[PDB]
Amino acid sequence: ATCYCRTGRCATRESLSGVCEISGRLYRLCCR
Repeated sequence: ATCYCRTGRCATRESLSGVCEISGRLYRLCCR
């Protein structure tokens, strides 16, 4: 799969691995 941070929820196929941190803002890490 491909883990990456995004500004919000990801797709169903993706998988949350943890909470990212970008620009001081918390991001969501999803893996697909």
